[PDB]
Amino acid sequence: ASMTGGQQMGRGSNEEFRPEMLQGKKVIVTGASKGIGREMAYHLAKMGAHVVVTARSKETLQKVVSHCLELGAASAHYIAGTMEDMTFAEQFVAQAGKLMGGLDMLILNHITNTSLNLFHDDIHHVRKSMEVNFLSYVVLTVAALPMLKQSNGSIVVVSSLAGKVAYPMVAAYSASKFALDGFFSSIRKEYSVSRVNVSITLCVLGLIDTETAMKAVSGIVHMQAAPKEECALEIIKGGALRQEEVYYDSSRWTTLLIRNPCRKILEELYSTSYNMDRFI
Amino acid sequence: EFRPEMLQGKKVIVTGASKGIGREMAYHLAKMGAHVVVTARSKETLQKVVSHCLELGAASAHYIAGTMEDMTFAEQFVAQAGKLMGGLDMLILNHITNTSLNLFHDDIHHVRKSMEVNFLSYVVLTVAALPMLKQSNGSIVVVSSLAGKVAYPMVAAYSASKFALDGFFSSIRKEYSVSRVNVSITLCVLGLIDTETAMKAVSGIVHMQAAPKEECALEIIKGGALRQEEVYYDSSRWTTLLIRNPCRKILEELYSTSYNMD
Ligand SMILES: NC(=O)c1ccc[n+]([C@@H]2O[C@H](COP(=O)([O-])OP(=O)(O)OC[C@H]3O[C@@H](n4cnc5c(N)ncnc54)[C@H](OP(=O)(O)O)[C@@H]3O)[C@@H](O)[C@H]2O)c1
Ligand SMILES: NC(=O)c1ccc[n+]([C@@H]2O[C@H](COP(=O)([O-])OP(=O)(O)OC[C@H]3O[C@@H](n4cnc5c(N)ncnc54)[C@H](OP(=O)(O)O)[C@@H]3O)[C@@H](O)[C@H]2O)c1
Ligand SMILES: CO[C@]12C[C@@H]3C[C@H](C1)[C@@](CC(=O)N1CC(O)C1)(c1ccc(F)cc1)[C@@H](C3)C2
Ligand SMILES: CO[C@]12C[C@@H]3C[C@H](C1)[C@@](CC(=O)N1CC(O)C1)(c1ccc(F)cc1)[C@@H](C3)C2
Repeated sequence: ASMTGGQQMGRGSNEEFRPEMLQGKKVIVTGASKGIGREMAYHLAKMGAHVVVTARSKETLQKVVSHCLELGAASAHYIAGTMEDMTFAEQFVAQAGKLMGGLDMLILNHITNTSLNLFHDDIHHVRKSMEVNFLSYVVLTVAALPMLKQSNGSIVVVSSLAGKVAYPMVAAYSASKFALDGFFSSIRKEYSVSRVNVSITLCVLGLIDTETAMKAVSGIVHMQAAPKEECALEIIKGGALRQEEVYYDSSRWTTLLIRNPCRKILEELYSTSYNMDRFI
Repeated sequence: EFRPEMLQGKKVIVTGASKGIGREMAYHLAKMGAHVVVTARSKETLQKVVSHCLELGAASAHYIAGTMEDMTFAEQFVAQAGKLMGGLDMLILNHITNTSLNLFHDDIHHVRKSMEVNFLSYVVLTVAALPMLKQSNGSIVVVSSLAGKVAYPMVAAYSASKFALDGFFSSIRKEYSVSRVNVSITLCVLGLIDTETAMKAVSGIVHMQAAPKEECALEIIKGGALRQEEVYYDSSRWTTLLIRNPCRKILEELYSTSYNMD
């Protein structure tokens, strides 16, 4: 270890993933007691990463930590709390960073509990969705950025197809997912001109076979679900490869149509329409 | 094809109407002979607007001053505006919290305030307005930006709030379609407009072609009156060519046969 040095990232490392890219990496996974988050903790553990998992339930988080250690995690810890509390979110990153002695990857995955319902007057669900699904991600990013700058790290943002296109019955949820794209795609452009070597990966997911999703869709929505294990891995890969966006859906037609080439062209056209020297 | 007659005698709310695009919309509506209720925080600028609206030919013109940071004011404002006009045909959501071009570092207060004013108040105003708009088979007009469709640096909080509007209003538009709620939703995607606020904020940063505020204000009204889902208004021909997302419309139509609704 003290007599060891070098790098895993060389020729083709921006295109071809290897589990060794995560060996010894310091990773935070939010909403990691169940679903996709837990699957990501498990994949990272198998890759020999140091992990700090979070969710509200300490009991479910203990089980994830124990299984992570069994799978071969370099180290595994949990810190339980609610992402409704901006003080907890801020404190959580400092404590997770202290446990690992730094941070390489921040995986933002938690959401507030949501169901399929038509919008009528539930402004409280709209506000809570914005607070938990979006604002806490911004707070976690602010708290994590100094450590990420030090490691030339990665931010992984778990979004949804409902964060790129419109679906009925998910108005509050969809607003919070669209907000993530607007926020994180803007700071990615800022990091580029400011030479902040921190990658940002927005993950656009279709229906995933998590217990929460399968229960919420039941009898309302009839779509093909994709497996949570492969989903979790595809998210990690995108983050390790520093890809701007990850798309994961069971339909081949979705993967074919989801990309927005015109958005990328437009953004390139505007890159020379603004003088930024004053901020850089 | 739009006709100014489409707005004659219509009951319209215009938010952030003390200046810029909002004031220009109030003026166009006044000339078309609509009943208008304008809002912003500045009493003295709203009074001037009301006066000029009356000189232009408005059926009636009123103002109610207050901050859209206050969700209670937003909710009560619609009830009082509706009482003044005896109903509501069009709700024009245009106000934003004061914003400047800056890199994002740690101003969570500006992120939260932008979400509250630019987005959450629009939802509160829509909830308060919907019973009257259902009665008139009315219209909701949402003023967004190109920063609400594509990424730009220095506007992270602002852009997140504009993207949130697209996600929220495009979802409820699908719900209104299947629920047979005859209330149209127009999302307006604007480029640089020659308002005093924008010209002052982009000074030394953006020179470019700034689209005139008067034509902008009319194009928003037209889209709303024509019940168009989206309005695009920019000075660049390349923008109008690339801004549309036909693949998004195709995907949404493909998923349309995946829901029950009953
Ligand atoms: N599954 C799908 O179909 C699907 C589709 C598209 C996108 N996605 C995205 O994928 C991510 C994971 O989804 P999932 O289906 O895996 O969810 P899930 O199985 O329901 O897990 C949600 C996680 O977040 C935690 N959580 C809930 N409320 C919280 C709060 N207030 N504060 C902190 N943590 C909280 C939960 O544990 P506690 O309750 O113990 O806190 C749990 O660990 C989400 O961002 C979701 O939007 C999922
Ligand atoms: N100008 C552009 O280049 C441009 C480009 C794209 C999109 N847009 C969109 O166009 C719309 C109008 O922009 P504009 O350029 O015309 O802006 P503007 O001239 O600065 O006017 C903003 C309006 O909002 C009001 N307002 C500000 N803070 C408020 C608060 N807390 N509560 C209630 N009202 C508040 C202002 O009045 P008070 O200060 O008196 O309250 C004013 O009437 C916005 O939605 C903006 O995003 C503009
Ligand atoms: C994790 O919790 C859930 C709770 C609700 C059901 C389900 C799981 C999901 C998944 C999701 O994000 N997408 C699949 C769509 O492809 C987008 C959904 C399901 C079908 C939709 F049409 C829209 C939204 C949202 C809303 C998030
Ligand atoms: C009304 O207040 C303003 C204050 C700030 C400057 C200016 C006017 C605007 C206008 C705007 O939304 N767009 C023009 C772009 O075409 C989108 C802007 C300017 C240059 C950008 F690169 C991005 C955003 C935002 C942010 C809104």
